[PDB]
Amino acid sequence: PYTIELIQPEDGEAVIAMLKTFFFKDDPLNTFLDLGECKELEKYSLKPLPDNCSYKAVNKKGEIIGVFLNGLMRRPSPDDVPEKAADSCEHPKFKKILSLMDHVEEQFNIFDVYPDEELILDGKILSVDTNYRGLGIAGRLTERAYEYMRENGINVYHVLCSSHYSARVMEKLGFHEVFRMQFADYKPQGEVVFKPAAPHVGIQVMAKEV
Ligand SMILES: CC(=O)SCCNC(=O)CCNC(=O)[C@H](O)C(C)(C)COP(=O)(O)OP(=O)(O)OC[C@H]1O[C@@H](n2cnc3c(N)ncnc32)[C@H](O)[C@@H]1OP(=O)(O)O
Repeated sequence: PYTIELIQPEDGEAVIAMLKTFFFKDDPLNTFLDLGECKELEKYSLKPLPDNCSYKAVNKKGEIIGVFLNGLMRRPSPDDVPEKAADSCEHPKFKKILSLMDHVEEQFNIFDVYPDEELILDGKILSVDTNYRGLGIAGRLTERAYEYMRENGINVYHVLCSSHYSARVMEKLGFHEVFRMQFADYKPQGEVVFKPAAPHVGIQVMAKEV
C-alpha cells in the first residue's frame, strides 16, 4: 500500500536522504566510481523540483520509498550558446558523469528527433528503495508524469538511462531507444573511462510519445 504524490519544496531534505541511501550508492555509474559524498549530485537532484512535476512513492508509514525527479526541457534558442555541465564541477568523480552527459548531448539532440516540439519532459533521477523493487513502483511513478503531460500538452518524455538494466524497465513501460553509446566506445581522451560489468553495456536514451 503506497501513494504517488507530487514532491513539494519542503520535501527536499527527505528526497536527498533517500537518494543518498540508494541512488548515490547503487546507480551503476555512481557505484562504479564510488561516488561518496557529492554535494554536486544533491544540487543536480534538487534543481528540477520547482518545475512541479517530480513524484514520490510513499509507504503507509509516510516514508519515501521511490522518486522520479523530472524537469521541463526547452528547445535550444536560435541564438543558443551551449554550455558543458562539466565545466562548473569541482567533484572529480561527478565531473566524469557530467562529461559523459555532455558527450551524449554533443552527439545527440533529442529536439532533432521531434522538430515540432518546444517542451519535452526530462526524467532526471529514478530510484526505488531496494526492499520495494520489482513491485512496479517505477512504472507507477512514470505513469503519474503522463498525467502532468496530458494536463500541459507535452507529448514527449525523454529519459537518459545509465545502463541497459534501467533501459529495459523503460522499454517495458512503452519507451523506445532513440540513441545509444557503449561504455567500451566512450573514449573522450582516447581511453575508456567507464568499465562496469558487461551486462550494463552503455547508455541508452529512451523516449515515449504520450
Ligand atoms: C534517469 C535515471 O535515473 S537512470 C538510472 C535509473 N536508476 C538506477 O539505476 C538506480 C538503481 N535501480 C533502481 O532504483 C531500480 O532498480 C529501478 C528504479 C531502475 C527500477 O525500479 P522498480 O520499481 O524495481 O521497477 P520494476 O518493478 O519494474 O522492476 C524492474 C525489474 O527489476 C527486477 N526485479 C525483480 N525483483 C527485484 C528486486 N527485489 N530487486 C531488484 N530488482 C528486481 C525484475 O527484472 C524487474 O522486471 P520485471 O518485474 O518486469 O520482471
